[PDB]
Amino acid sequence: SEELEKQALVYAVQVLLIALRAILQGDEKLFKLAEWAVELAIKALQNGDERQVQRAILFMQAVILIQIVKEIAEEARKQGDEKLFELARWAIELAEKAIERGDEESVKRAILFMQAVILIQIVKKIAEKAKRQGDDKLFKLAEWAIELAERAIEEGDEEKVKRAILFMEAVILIQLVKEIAKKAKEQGDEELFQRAEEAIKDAEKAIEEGDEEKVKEAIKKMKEVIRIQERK
Amino acid sequence: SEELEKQALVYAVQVLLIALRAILQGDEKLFKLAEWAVELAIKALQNGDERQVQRAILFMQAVILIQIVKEIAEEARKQGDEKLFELARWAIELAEKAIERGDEESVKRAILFMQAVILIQIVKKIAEKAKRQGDDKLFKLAEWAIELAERAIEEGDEEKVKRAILFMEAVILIQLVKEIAKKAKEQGDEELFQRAEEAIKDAEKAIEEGDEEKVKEAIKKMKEVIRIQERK
Amino acid sequence: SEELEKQALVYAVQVLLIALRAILQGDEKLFKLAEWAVELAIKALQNGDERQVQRAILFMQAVILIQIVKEIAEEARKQGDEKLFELARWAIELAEKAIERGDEESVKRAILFMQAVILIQIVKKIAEKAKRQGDDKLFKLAEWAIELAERAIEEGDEEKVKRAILFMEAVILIQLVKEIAKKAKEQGDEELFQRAEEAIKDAEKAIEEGDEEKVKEAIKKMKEVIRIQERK
Repeated sequence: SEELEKQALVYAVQVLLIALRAILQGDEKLFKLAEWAVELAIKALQNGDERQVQRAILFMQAVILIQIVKEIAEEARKQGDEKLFELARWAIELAEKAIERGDEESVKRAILFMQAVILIQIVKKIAEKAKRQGDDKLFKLAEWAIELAERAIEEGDEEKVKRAILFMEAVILIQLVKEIAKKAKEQGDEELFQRAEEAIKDAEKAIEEGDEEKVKEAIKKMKEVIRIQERK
Repeated sequence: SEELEKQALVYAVQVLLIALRAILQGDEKLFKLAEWAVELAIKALQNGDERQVQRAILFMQAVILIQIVKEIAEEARKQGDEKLFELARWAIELAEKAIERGDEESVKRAILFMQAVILIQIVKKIAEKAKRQGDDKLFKLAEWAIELAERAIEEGDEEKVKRAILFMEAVILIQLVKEIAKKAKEQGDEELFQRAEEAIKDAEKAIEEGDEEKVKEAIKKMKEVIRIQERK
Repeated sequence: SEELEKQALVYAVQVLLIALRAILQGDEKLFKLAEWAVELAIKALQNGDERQVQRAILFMQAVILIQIVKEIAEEARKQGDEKLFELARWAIELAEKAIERGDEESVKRAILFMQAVILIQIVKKIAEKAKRQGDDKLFKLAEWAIELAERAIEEGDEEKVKRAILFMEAVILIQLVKEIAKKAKEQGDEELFQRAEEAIKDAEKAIEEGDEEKVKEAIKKMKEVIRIQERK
């Protein structure tokens, strides 16, 4: 499909902006990695080859993710999160190594680690906003999810980081569905408030059992409540 | 459509060259604006939305226009046109702010100002082309179009400035309709020398008439003289 | 959905990487050449013209080839090869001139010369490979191809150079078909062992330099041995 090559071109220009940032921040590793990924994308494009674009898109994704987690690591070092700094710094070095190595599935591994680190940055902000609002039950959930995802990165288990991304994702969506339930009380619309309340509890209780399976069901039923707010 | 996304990619690569020129011509404000517009374009493409890609194309147009008017402002600064320098500088700063603000309606305003300034640079050159050539009288008309577009910014009238672009555009059209008009000795440009003269005379009086109903018609009928030359 | 404009878009990003390198090595000549080619490509694409893209694709190829032959000249300065350095330096200068003007007839000329210079870098390595492992043929052949390709470039001859590349390529393909015959002893196969040996001599015996007709045939019969292994 003429769609895989369009992202190969779009991600190439996207990584090119990162290469300009590497030109103006003094970094040579980031510039060379960015050039490497964009060059691989071009070499994939020039033959009308489909598997080479999947590989080069994975490399461009890893370069963009390195750029994101590098600034997130700087943000964590600035804001006094020395542990999140080391976890991001670790995932950054592992991604850089995997790209220098050329191991396609190890980049997939490192890309997953960077996704969890970014999700930890998000759940931390949601947890701190939840404590700002005085909630100690979503706070317990969000804190239990970050403290379970970081422990998983401390071990480097690829299938335990995937499990922790599941919980973190549901905790992020509980925020949305809880705001929607709060606003579904203002119009008088109870067909949106019941649906949101059912998705909140069935996701919170899913994390209460901590079952890898019941969070997936909660995610789809949470999706069928966010879907309704996305209609209007 | 697909043609809109290829235009977004072409303008993206086009603005990136401008960002490359910013490193070697000394401007860093231009680099940030270029990075901003290209980032919005890339992420606009990555979601396939029709208004936001049109929006990012409008912003990339504004960044390119800033680059053009910046070279025009320096050229006016060099050639002792401090008045054209300040109007270009004003349209440049308003464009930068309109993008910095994110107000699309302010970007359209500033983009309109930048094109009008660019048209002022051109209509001045047709007057200078008259200095290169002999004298066809007129000349005050081109000056009347240049100095009325300049006055147009002093009021910022919404039902104006486009009118001044209209006059400047027709004065720019004097260039084409007369270049072909020169070729008419014994062969007499296919004998349709009258049609160029009919477009010349009925436009000369039209710009003096200050009309906005039929001067557009005169502009299109000058193009129907260019149309036949566009075949050969 | 046509495809040549996608080739122009890929080459644009490819030349942009070279333009990033020109920004950081102090070289502005390459930046101007890169800017010229990419701008010509961008403005050709934005109106859907096909002939202008064929031109711009030819020019972007010349800018990339300039980047390749410039680093080859840099490599030649280190290893003390004044002959390859000056031939590369000449092939670069004519391309730079041809791009600066926009002359299509000189770009084709300069691209061909850059093709021969790069092929001389390759045949040099194949000649040294034959000398290392005690070869009584290839050793003389590869050296004779180098000494005749340099002969054509030393003159700036557009016509006589269009002949030495044939031998250089055939000497390069003898390497491949000899590797295939050597591996056709290792695999246990019989359809790649007889015919690869059949293709080797048909190129080796084609030592007839005044042949100028069957060197293409030897290339095609080597293509009829190498290409089939490219399936699996």
